[PDB]
Amino acid sequence: QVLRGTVTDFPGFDERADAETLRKAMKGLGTDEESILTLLTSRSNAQRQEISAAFKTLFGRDLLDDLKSELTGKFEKLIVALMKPSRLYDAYELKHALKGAGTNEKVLTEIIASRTPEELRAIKQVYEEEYGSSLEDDVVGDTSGYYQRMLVVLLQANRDPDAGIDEAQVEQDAQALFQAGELKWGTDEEKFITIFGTRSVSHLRKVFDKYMTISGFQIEETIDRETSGNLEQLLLAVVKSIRSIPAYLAETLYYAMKGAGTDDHTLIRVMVSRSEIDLFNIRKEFRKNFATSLYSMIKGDTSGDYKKALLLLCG
Repeated sequence: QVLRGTVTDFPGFDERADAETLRKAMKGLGTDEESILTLLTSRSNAQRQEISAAFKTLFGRDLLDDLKSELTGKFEKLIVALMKPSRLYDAYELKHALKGAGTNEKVLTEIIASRTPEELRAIKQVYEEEYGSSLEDDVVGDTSGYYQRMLVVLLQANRDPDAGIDEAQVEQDAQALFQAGELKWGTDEEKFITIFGTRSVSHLRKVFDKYMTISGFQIEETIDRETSGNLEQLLLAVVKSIRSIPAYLAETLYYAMKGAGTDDHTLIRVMVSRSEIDLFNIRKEFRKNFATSLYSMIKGDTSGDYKKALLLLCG
C-alpha cells in the first residue's frame, strides 16, 4: 500500500543529448521507432519536457509535431500520450471525452472516481486555464440525470475527512444503502449519492463491511457490471476506488484486453497516467485478482512497436 510507479527519473540525464538522439531518429527519410521508445519510456514525464525544451532550443522545431509526423497508428497515440505533461494529462482526456451526445462516460467515470481530492482540485484549475469554460460546467452541459449530479458531487473534492470511525453512523449508513440496493438503486437516488459522495474513505470502508453483515451480498454484487447504466457504473467505480484505487484501475486494464478488440485508448490512458503514481501497485493487484501478470496479457494482445513500449512501461 506504498504507492510507487514504474517510470522514475533517468539518472545522469542530459536534455541536449537525448534531444539530439530523437532528431537523428527522425531526420532523413527513414525510421527509428526503437530509439524513440527506448528513450521516451526510460525518462520521467518531467525529463520528457526538458528534452522537448532542448529540442526546440537546438533546432527550432516542435518535438511533438515532428513525432506526430513520423509515426502512425497505436504507437503514435502512445507516444503523444507519453509526451503530454502529467499536470495537463487528466484535464486533456476529460476535455476530449466531453464530446456532446458522443460523450465517453467511461473516461469521465474512470478519472473522476479514481482521482484523489487533491488531484481533482488541480484538474479543475488546469482545465479552466487551458480551456475556456470550467470542468463542472462542461460536465453539467454534456451529462444529465443523477449521473450528472453524482459527478458534480465528486468534482467538488469536498469529501469528509477520515476521523474516528463512528460505529453508530456505520450501521445506519450500511442500512440505508441496503434499502436502496434492494430497489435496484432507483429509489430516492439523491439519498445514497450523498453517502457515496461525501462520506470519508475510512468510513465507507467500514460501511461496506457492515453491508456484508446485514445482507448476504457485497455492494458490488447488487449492481451488474455488464447491463448497467451510467449511474450504476459510477457507483461501481466509486466503491472499487474506495476499496483500492490500484485494484480498480487493475481491473480496468484487465477488461480493456478482453473482447472483440483491445481498448487501446483505455490501455494507453491508464498506464500513462499512473506510470509514476501507482503502476507498480496496479501490477500486483493484477497478478492477484486475475492469476496472470499484466506483462503477460499485454504481450498477447498487442503487436509491434506499440507493444514494445507498453512492456517497457510495465516492467
